[PDB]
Amino acid sequence: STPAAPLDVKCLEANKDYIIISWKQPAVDGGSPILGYFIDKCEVGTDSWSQCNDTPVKFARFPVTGLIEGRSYIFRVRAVNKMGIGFPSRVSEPVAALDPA
Repeated sequence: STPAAPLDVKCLEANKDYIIISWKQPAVDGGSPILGYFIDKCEVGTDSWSQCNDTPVKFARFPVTGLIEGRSYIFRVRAVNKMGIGFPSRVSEPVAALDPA
């Protein structure tokens, strides 16, 4: 009854101050509408996950902030419906918090 995991977590843009991520809605919503999404981050050296947003976001392209310039991060997304929070997506590829070019 909680939703399935979001799919295909990806990075659209990175710089040292924010990283934009997207994903795709889960194919299964648990029989209730997806109310939104939690995006978690984990520094590549670690196993410690932090929640990037306090309240779910409806949309599928989140700017992650609270980054340390030069550290690299992997991300996951959890979907929420009225029943609660589903299991996290597969983790993303690593992204460095560096300005491009």
